[PDB]
Amino acid sequence: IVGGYTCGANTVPYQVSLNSGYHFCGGSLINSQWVVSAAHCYKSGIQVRLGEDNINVVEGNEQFISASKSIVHPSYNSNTLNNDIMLIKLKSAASLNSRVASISLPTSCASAGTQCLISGWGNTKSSGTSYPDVLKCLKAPILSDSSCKSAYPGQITSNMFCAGYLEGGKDSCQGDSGGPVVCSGKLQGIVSWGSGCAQKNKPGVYTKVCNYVSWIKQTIASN
Ligand SMILES: O[C@@H]1[C@@H](O)[C@@H](O)OC[C@H]1O
Ligand SMILES: [Ca+2]
Repeated sequence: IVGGYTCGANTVPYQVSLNSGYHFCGGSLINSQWVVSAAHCYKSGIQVRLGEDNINVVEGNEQFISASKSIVHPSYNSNTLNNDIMLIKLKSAASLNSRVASISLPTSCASAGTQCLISGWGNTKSSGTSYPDVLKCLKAPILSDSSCKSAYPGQITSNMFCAGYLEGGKDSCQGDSGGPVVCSGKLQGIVSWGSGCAQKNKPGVYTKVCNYVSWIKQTIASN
């Protein structure tokens, strides 16, 4: 997270860290045994880490559960990052309390101008490299379909929405991939891609989760 703040320990109780010996992506717990992430965050040997604040320190609220099954969306195009969504199932359910909680899926798509919360353990420098150990947060408005397509001509699909700041300085970044974009208590976006981080006229592009609620429900209902 570039240009954000320190969320606070377990102040985002649905955020997840995907560990393969090291934090490489984030996630969002949508129920006690399913995590939503980004398809480009796929790999074998994913251990899901819940209750995390400091990902290099065991503080005493973590839950380490290995994944049992990964499901990358049937239509995920790596080359355009269209349908950049995957489901991860936990080998055992999570113990749901105040610091490990699921996030509600959306019933309708969120609107441009709506203010969302973007969190992750990703890079904090737009021109540099520094990774945080504690969770970082950002509050960002969803940008209008027109300004999104103007910043990325020929790339933005109906399965993507831009959110952030066109003046540059505040964005999500490498390492926050697969993390939540929560608007009005719902999961509306997934950290997907973008040109650099926090650059002028190059905002963050996020997977439009409202377009995938039916897939998530019928996939969860059969696996
Ligand atoms: O984002 C672009 C994608 O849409 C495609 O064109 O492949 C190259 C990328 O720069
Ligand atoms: Ca920890």
